[PDB]
Amino acid sequence: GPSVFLFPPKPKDTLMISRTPEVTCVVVDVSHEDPEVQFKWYVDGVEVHNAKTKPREEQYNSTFRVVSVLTVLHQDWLNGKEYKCKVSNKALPAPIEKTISKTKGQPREPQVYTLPPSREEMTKNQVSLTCLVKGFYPSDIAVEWESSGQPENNYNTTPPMLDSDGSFFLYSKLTVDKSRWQQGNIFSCSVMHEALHNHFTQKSLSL
Amino acid sequence: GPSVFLFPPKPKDTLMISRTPEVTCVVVDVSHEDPEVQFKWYVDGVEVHNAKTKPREEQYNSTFRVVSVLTVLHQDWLNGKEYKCKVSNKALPAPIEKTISKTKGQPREPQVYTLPPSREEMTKNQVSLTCLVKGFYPSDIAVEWESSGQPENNYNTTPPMLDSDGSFFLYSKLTVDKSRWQQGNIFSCSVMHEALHNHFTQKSLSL
Ligand SMILES: *[C@@H]1O[C@H](CO[C@@H]2O[C@@H](C)[C@@H](O)[C@@H](O)[C@@H]2O)[C@@H](O[C@@H]2O[C@H](CO)[C@@H](O[C@@H]3O[C@H](CO[C@H]4O[C@H](CO)[C@@H](O)[C@H](O)[C@@H]4O[C@@H]4O[C@H](CO)[C@@H](O)[C@H](O)[C@H]4NC(C)=O)[C@@H](O)[C@H](O[C@H]4O[C@H](CO)[C@@H](O)[C@H](O)[C@@H]4O[C@@H]4O[C@H](CO)[C@@H](O)[C@H](O)[C@H]4NC(C)=O)[C@@H]3O)[C@H](O)[C@H]2NC(C)=O)[C@H](O)[C@H]1NC(C)=O
Ligand SMILES: *[C@@H]1O[C@H](CO[C@@H]2O[C@@H](C)[C@@H](O)[C@@H](O)[C@@H]2O)[C@@H](O[C@@H]2O[C@H](CO)[C@@H](O[C@@H]3O[C@H](CO[C@H]4O[C@H](CO)[C@@H](O)[C@H](O)[C@@H]4O[C@@H]4O[C@H](CO)[C@@H](O)[C@H](O)[C@H]4NC(C)=O)[C@@H](O)[C@H](O[C@H]4O[C@H](CO)[C@@H](O)[C@H](O)[C@@H]4O[C@@H]4O[C@H](CO)[C@@H](O)[C@H](O)[C@H]4NC(C)=O)[C@@H]3O)[C@H](O)[C@H]2NC(C)=O)[C@H](O)[C@H]1NC(C)=O
Repeated sequence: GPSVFLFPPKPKDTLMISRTPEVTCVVVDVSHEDPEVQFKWYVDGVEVHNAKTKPREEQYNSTFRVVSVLTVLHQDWLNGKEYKCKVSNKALPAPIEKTISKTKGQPREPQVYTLPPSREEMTKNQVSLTCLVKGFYPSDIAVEWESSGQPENNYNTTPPMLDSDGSFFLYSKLTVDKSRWQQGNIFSCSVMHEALHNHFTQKSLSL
Repeated sequence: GPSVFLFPPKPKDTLMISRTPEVTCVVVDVSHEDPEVQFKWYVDGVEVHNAKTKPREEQYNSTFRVVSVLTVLHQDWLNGKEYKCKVSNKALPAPIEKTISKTKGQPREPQVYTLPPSREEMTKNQVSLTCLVKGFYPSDIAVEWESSGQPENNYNTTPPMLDSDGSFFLYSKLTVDKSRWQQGNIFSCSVMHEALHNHFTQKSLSL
């Protein structure tokens, strides 16, 4: 039979009133022998009906795929409400069911530290600048880099990972050409997360 | 139905002969009535016979997991020989087969740098020493922390991260306490990797 996938809102959508956070329920591998798919949404037990269900799109398997999308309220998601996608189809013996939410626990405030490049990286052409983010819970974050109010292109950010305390941490490595660091250009690590004041902090690094 | 995964040896294991690099074939969702499970292992198309089907256990899934591990040689796995776990079963339609190998690509030597604690981490009790390993390929790697010969225990390690130049990087956060740093203890990041001379180097860090 068919398979269901329940996708959450990207982190930054739930921290800015500017954005629109949503949950996407996706049914894949729907057949022509009955491609009637029915969506029932529930938040925290009680069913909602404010979901927008796109029409079936057949794929190149020769299989149908249906996407229902439910907008959330930022406070709802951050107050840890559970969202149930329920999928009905006359093939399936029993309706498939999915619950989703942010990961249960107590919010823990991240601590950001910026580390200048190691002295030995001076002998190369492009030095690495480091942003360490520690002690945050849950793990959905957002990290990136700006220099003079404008984003920096060349940085990779490692995923979050469970520390010994049960909270998370990460690093992001921004690679700049040796000159821009030498001159004293100020660089800037910004992070977004529920347990920050106004969901935003930023620390800067410069020679 | 019987689903098959096949996991490669541990990085540390292939770079030091003291250890036993092993390829571990794992079958899942094996149901009581047909659990004979064959295994046959092949190397570069041929076949050798130094396998060892270990014992089993049981999850809350009404099913068990047979697990067979094969001993490998350190100069064959690192030379990119393909490894094949045929898993014959009558519960299965047919012989589900699988094949793994070391990732191909000219190995590249890792860059190892040691990041001392940011000034503003000094407010709080514990301090976090950073180690940055970057520019390595393939992604298999092992990092460890030690002080004056004995291994440190309070560290964590990011997974390899694919950068931009097709190299990988990673970080390591060894948490050392207040005064061990501040007194003058030397801490050391040790990296083991395919392309390192003697598959191992080390980098120090004192205040
Ligand atoms: C026939 O084809 C169809 C259609 O596919 C398309 O058309 C064909 C013709 C080909 O061209 C295809 O190449 C083409 O893609 C196939 O349909 C596919 O079906 C598979 C399932 O067999 C689905 O795989 C799952 O993928 C999800 C993640 O999917 C995201 O990322 C994809 C690429 O990165 C992207 O293509 C998807 O659209 C989707 O993208 C996200 O979409 C949301 C909603 O809009 C959006 O908000 C996101 O921003 C967006 N993200 C990105 C990056 O784009 C993955 O989660 C699944 O893995 C889980 O399940 C596995 C077991 O099923 C398990 O082994 C994994 O380890 C993992 O397990 C999960 O683990 C997590 C924690 O890690 C846990 O929380 C979960 O509980 C656990 N899961 C379970 C079930 O327990 C899975 O890999 C494809 O999405 C789907 N393709 C598309 C395009 O949707 C079909 O299979 C083909 N059939 C045959 C027989 O050939
Ligand atoms: C009944 O229970 C068992 C046991 O599960 C455990 O207990 C149950 C009861 C629950 O409590 C679970 O929460 C718990 O996990 C169930 O068995 C599980 O089955 C699922 C899928 O059905 C497996 O997911 C796969 O995961 C592997 C990686 O698994 C490692 O990590 C797991 C956790 O992260 C860990 O639990 C495993 O033990 C395993 O650990 C490894 O063990 C070996 C042993 O020697 C060791 O050497 C390793 O070092 C060690 N590693 C770690 C990190 O621990 C993953 O490989 C699979 O993903 C591939 O395949 C998917 C499709 O099957 C696909 O979605 C993925 O994207 C990915 O696809 C591959 O991608 C590559 C490149 O990306 C591509 O080239 C391939 O073509 C592609 N292959 C495809 C598409 O097929 C997969 O996600 C669980 O691991 C497994 N758990 C255990 C413990 O075995 C069982 O399913 C249950 N039955 C029912 C009916 O529910």
